[PDB]
Amino acid sequence: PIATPEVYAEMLGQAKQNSYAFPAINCTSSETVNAAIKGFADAGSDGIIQFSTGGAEFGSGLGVKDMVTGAVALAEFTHVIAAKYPVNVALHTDHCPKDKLDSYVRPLLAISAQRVSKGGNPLFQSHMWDGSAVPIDENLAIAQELLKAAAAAKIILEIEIGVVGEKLYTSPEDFEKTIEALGAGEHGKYLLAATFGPDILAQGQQVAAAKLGLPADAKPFDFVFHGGSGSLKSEIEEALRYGVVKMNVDTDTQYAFTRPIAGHMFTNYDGVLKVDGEVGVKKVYDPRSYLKKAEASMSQRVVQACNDLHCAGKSLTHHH
Amino acid sequence: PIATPEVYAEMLGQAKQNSYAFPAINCTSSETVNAAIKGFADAGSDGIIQFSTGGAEFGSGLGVKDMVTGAVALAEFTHVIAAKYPVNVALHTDHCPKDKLDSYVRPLLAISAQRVSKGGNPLFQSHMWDGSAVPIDENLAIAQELLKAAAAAKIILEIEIGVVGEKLYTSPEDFEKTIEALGAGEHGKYLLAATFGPDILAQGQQVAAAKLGLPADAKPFDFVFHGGSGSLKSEIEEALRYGVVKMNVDTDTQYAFTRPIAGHMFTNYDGVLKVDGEVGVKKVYDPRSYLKKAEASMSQRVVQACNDLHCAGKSLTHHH
Amino acid sequence: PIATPEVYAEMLGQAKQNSYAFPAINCTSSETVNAAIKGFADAGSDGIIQFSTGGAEFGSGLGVKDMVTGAVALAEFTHVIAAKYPVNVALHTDHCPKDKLDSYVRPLLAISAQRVSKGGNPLFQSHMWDGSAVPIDENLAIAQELLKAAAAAKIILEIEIGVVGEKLYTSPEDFEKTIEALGAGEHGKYLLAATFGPDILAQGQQVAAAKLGLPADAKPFDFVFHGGSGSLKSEIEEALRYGVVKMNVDTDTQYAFTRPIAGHMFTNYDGVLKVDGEVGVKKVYDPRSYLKKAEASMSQRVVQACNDLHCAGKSLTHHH
Amino acid sequence: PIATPEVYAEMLGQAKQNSYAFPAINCTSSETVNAAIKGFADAGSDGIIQFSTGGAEFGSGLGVKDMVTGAVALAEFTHVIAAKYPVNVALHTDHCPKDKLDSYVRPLLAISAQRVSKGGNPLFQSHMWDGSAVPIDENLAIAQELLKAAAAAKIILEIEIGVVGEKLYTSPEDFEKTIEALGAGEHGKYLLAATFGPDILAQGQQVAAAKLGLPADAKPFDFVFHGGSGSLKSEIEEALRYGVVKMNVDTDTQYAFTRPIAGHMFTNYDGVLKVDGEVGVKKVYDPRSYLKKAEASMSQRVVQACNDLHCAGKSLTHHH
Ligand SMILES: O=C(O)c1ccc2cccc(O)c2n1
Ligand SMILES: O=C(O)c1ccc2cccc(O)c2n1
Ligand SMILES: O=C(O)c1ccc2cccc(O)c2n1
Ligand SMILES: O=C(O)c1ccc2cccc(O)c2n1
Ligand SMILES: [Zn+2]
Ligand SMILES: [Zn+2]
Ligand SMILES: [Zn+2]
Ligand SMILES: [Zn+2]
Ligand SMILES: [Zn+2]
Ligand SMILES: [Zn+2]
Ligand SMILES: [Zn+2]
Ligand SMILES: [Zn+2]
Repeated sequence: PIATPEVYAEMLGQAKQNSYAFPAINCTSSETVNAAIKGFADAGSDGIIQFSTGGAEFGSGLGVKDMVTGAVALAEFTHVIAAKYPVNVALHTDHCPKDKLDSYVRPLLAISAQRVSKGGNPLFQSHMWDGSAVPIDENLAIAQELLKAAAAAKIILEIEIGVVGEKLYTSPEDFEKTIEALGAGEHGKYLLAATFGPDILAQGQQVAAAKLGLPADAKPFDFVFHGGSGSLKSEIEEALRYGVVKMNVDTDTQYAFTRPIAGHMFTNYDGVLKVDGEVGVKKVYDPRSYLKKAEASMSQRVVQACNDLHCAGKSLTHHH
Repeated sequence: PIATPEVYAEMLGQAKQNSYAFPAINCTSSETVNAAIKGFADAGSDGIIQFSTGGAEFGSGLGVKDMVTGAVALAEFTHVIAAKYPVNVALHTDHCPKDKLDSYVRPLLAISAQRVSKGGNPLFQSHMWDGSAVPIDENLAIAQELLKAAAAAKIILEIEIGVVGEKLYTSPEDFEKTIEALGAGEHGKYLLAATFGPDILAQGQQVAAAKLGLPADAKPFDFVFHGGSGSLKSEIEEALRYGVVKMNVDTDTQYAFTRPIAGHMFTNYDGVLKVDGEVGVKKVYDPRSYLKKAEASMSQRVVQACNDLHCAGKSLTHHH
Repeated sequence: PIATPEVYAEMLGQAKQNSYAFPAINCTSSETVNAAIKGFADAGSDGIIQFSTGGAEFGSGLGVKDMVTGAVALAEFTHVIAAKYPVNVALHTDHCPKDKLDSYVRPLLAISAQRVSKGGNPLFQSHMWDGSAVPIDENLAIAQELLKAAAAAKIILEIEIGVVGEKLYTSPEDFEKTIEALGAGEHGKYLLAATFGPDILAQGQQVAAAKLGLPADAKPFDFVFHGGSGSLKSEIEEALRYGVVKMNVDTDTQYAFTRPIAGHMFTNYDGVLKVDGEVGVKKVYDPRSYLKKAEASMSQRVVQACNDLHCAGKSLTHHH
Repeated sequence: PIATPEVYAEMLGQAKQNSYAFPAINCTSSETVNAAIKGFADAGSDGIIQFSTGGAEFGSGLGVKDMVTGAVALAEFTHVIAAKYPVNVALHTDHCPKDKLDSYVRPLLAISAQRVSKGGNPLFQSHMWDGSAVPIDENLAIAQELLKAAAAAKIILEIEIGVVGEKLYTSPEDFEKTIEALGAGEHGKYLLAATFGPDILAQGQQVAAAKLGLPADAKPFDFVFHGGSGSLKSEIEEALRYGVVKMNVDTDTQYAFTRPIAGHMFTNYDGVLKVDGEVGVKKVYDPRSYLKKAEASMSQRVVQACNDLHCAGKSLTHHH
């Protein structure tokens, strides 16, 4: 099923408590959503599906090019599919900068608040506010008002703190301001972006622990691993140790999805093309023929991600 | 928007009255649904989107393979998208034989009846019952009970009468039995499948007209043109003359969709593949890169279909 | 074997006498020479192999780029191969304009004159002088001195008369000047270029016949059909009627040669490329694997040419 | 130029004396011969071109399939080309087992003996007798009679001693029998095959040195490195130390030759194929278009080979 806000919070809490993480797979279509969920299920894992601003726009079609429409349409598709699987699937929106809040995250929040007001659950279970391009205080000011709105709609907020230089530098004062402005979850759960290539996360936890009068080994922050494509399956290990509960994946699953399509076109070149006055071969230019292969291949890469992140076999539905 | 049952009936009535038809495009995904709707809109046309049993199964993903799930999920996606366009889009299910009624058309009907009972509109606006493999009397017996259920859920029924030998032969008695069992629309609108390669349709109308005590030039039947891929844009003309209001399209739009994907893989062979120890090129193995081209190309072929069928420029929203 | 000057003259005389023609296949390599000869042999036909200035330069290799070297090297290769076949193969050089006579046709002539002076036969059996870019009188002046040199080395000269506008226009006076300057073969055999798209050849023969005091149906000229790629196998018929004894072929055999190579690369994409850290498949990146297919395919197209030109089955060796 | 027997012996002596080696490039065509020679020349190096039994058969064309014809035809081509370069090119035949001596090496030897008897030089400068499949004594018996014939035609003999298990094991007694039967060059120079993956060569030299009453560091054998594709450019170093004067290369140059052809077909897919009723693009299905790229790429790999083997910059023509 789709993760209810309650099981989503439980997923993240359990991951944090046991030093594992969920892959958060960028999806852009019915096929990629299907590959991602099947991958979670094959790994006996819960998981996260996320739509970027570009993915949402793509999802809405060339005739619309509206992020909200694309995200809503893909979310509604995903709700139907996920109900048929015995793992929990959370829906998320990726990087939304200041100039796109009004045309992406805010209208999506409003849709979920409307649903919650009628006794429903939100359409998405988390949204990312990416304020990295603005000064920290403005970043956290926006974050605070978004966090209140999100919490009230039963939605977790992801944020990104510090400066982008690609890698994300975050100072000890940035970590402190974040705890100060947002608290430690008691005003609504939130996730904090981070990159690697690592002890910065460790320092972030210690800084926050000190601020909160907590033992020096406490991990107040739930971290989100960005930019980890093909990363050292040892950096991943270390990332997990410092409280990463979510690792974003796109590049790796894109290659996995496209790879068999490429192979299909080459081996079936004279079926997918009308060559030398011939009429091609319907069975191989049928989009389902290569897109099933794309799906299965992406699902396999998602299974690998669940194993690398150690969430495989740990779905909260305990379907074993 | 999605066609309400009322505007769908109006669409078909207008087409019949003015000797034009709508293409009914097989779709299997978010991308293909997007291409189809954009095509209707670019042609200023209303249109029909249909899911085959195989397309629905594909739509549900390899991890589910459930026709109802796939059709529902794609329908929900399509409802969101279609609301953003100023043309009317009807949703349809294609060929459902006897052995699949219980796992496709019947559960879908029940979903729509539930929606209608709550004062809503049906999820789909038409369903096809393909009884061509059974004797005509059994075919029409099933058709009658399905027609009653469909009409009560504000859904139009498509049926296929006669024997498949590919082409569809339908005798004058088959046409007569059909009018006798089903009436002429007063017990619920229905569509009748037909093939070409043509005067058979003409004879069908005359036979039905005689039965109904109507003038010899009346056209009681609304016909559905099956198997018309790449057909003589002159057979199409003649088809229109005999009351075809819906022409099914799949092969042509499949080739249009796949063609640029093929071209993308070839020209970007060393970007979509990691070659000679290189790491490929993310920008071209990003599925959106070639799938946007696929979408645009399918939309173009759909525009052509609207022009060939003369529904281009005639959307009932009169957005000109 | 290679055509001796005597059998080459006999070949052309027989073709002219019986209204058939030989294809003259542009070749650029050992593989293309092999495909051409095998094609002649499979059709039980004599034939002509010709090297363009560009083909000769290509034949000499990127490190040399010398037309004479390339033509000589390919000719020597061809002498060895042709001795193993029971058909006669003539060697020819294609289009040589004024500015290239000193670096192509003239040095080649000198090589053959040297061989003849030692009691041998010439290396090539014909050479083309293409003077179409200069005024007719200069064209024929050069032609006359070249014809004397060629005849003395037992070589037939091909020339091109008239203006290029692509198609070749040749006036009745041009035909007359040609007979006047060169005679009708008694001062050395020569071939006259022509194009189609046809009665111009007919007029040329009548004009020459009148000049020579011959019956109105005589055909003094041996014509060479240039620019006939994919031509109407009815234009070919008419061409034959007017004294075409040689039809130049390049485009058609290029496509035939390349076509299976293309197919080989696509179907073996992950063998001819090292993909995803794999090492490729030696058996399919072995140049012989696809080049054998290229050869066989070009030979087939050459067989077709022999049949279209009616020289198939008529080799002067009468190996049946 | 082509290496005269005298400069070929000088090449090998110099290489041995200075611990370098020549690549011996398998070639199968005019294009591959051109790429190899251009590669030697670009590296300022002498080099060896060799024809395998399969390469020779391929060279003769599908219509002939005769090893002698193919080798002779390619050799004659190569004589013309090599005269235009300021490096020395030796011609060689690769692996000829017992059952093919009568249809490959022996007739080729006879051709060269005929040339030498008329005061000419041999057509080939070395031939390989591969007796590895027969018992050592039979191997060396054949080798002795072949060596006498070769020496008398001014040809160097390559032999292969020991058992194939792929790698070549050669015992100390095998090395001793070889020196005993053949001497150390005073009865005609010969080359001895060897593989790596290395001290076996060292032991071979010591064994031969002992037999000949030579200092323990003498290197009586001229070794030929077989099976060294992509080998450790450190094994190559060690190979050189033990008296390897010739390293056979095929796989590496095959991949280099084919690689750009593959790329050409993919990027020009709709030019090399007639697609969607189009007629293709002559400029890219012209075999010269991709074969020039193949040639240049193979030449580059040959330059690399000359550098790895340290013969680059050491051509005996001292054209600097
Ligand atoms: O793919 C990403 O989301 C990604 C990639 C690189 C990054 C560098 C710094 C901060 C981020 O959020 C980054 N994010
Ligand atoms: O594509 C089709 O739906 C199709 C194709 C061929 C047919 C022949 C007879 C009856 C049909 O419904 C047919 N339908
Ligand atoms: O391929 C050719 O040789 C060719 C092609 C087109 C021509 C047009 C006029 C005259 C020629 O020799 C021509 N030749
Ligand atoms: O490519 C070759 O010539 C080759 C390859 C592998 C071998 C193994 C043992 C002996 C040889 O001559 C070998 N030769
Ligand atoms: Zn990021
Ligand atoms: Zn459990
Ligand atoms: Zn049908
Ligand atoms: Zn209007
Ligand atoms: Zn021409
Ligand atoms: Zn005969
Ligand atoms: Zn070997
Ligand atoms: Zn020097």
